[PDB]
Parts: sequence; C-alpha cells; structure tokens
Amino acid sequence: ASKSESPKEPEQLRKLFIGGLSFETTDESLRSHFEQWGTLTDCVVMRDPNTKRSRGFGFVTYATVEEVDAAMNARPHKVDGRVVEPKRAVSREDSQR
RNA sequence: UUAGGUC
Repeated sequence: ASKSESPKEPEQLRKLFIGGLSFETTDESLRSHFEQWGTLTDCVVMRDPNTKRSRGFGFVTYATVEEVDAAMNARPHKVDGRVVEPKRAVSREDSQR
C-alpha cells in the first residue's frame, strides 16, 4: 500500500473492498491478480494481528475509477484462485470500527 | 473468511 501521489479522484472511491478471499491471498497475491484490469496505486491485504498471515479480505486502489469499473466488469473476480467480491470502498468513518 | 491498511 501507500502511493506517493496527489489524487484528484478520492482514495475511497478508487479503492475496492475485496472481501472473502483466500488465506494465501497476501499483498503480492492480491495486487498481481488485480493489476490486470488496471494499475493499483494502493494494494493492501489485512493480516491477523497474531498470526500475521491473513484476515480473508483486503483492499485495492486503482489509478483511476474507470479501472475499478473494469475490475467490477471482471466479476466474478478471481485472485489467488479464490472468487472474491470487489465492492466500492466505503468510508472507515462510515462504519466507525 | 467482507471495512481499513489509517501511524
């Protein structure tokens, strides 16, 4: 994750929420399977605070919204060998967790 | 294994 960029497009709007992925799906496995319908400026999978392996979901931010759109058209998506569900990233203040 | 990596 983390890209040195001044995005005119909202990070949240360019970010895709990837939930229900493989436990083998890490950052490199995630972005590699998503960098196929665009450029990921910010790819990040959540790992367990204890095991440091996986949490079964992650995030992927493209270079622009139209690449997110392309990934959505690519449903059912496939990363690491797992069929996932890529949704528009909501505000973290929205969920407030 | 689905919301936050976010310091």
